[PDB]
Amino acid sequence: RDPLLDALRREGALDFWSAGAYARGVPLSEPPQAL
Repeated sequence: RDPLLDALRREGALDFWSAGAYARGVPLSEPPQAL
């Protein structure tokens, strides 16, 4: 980001939702799908 007006809340939270994505091991990077 560059203007960073509100990203620290709304995208800051999304950056740790997407770290597990339904707390399911983020399927597209889970070991059974080999990255």
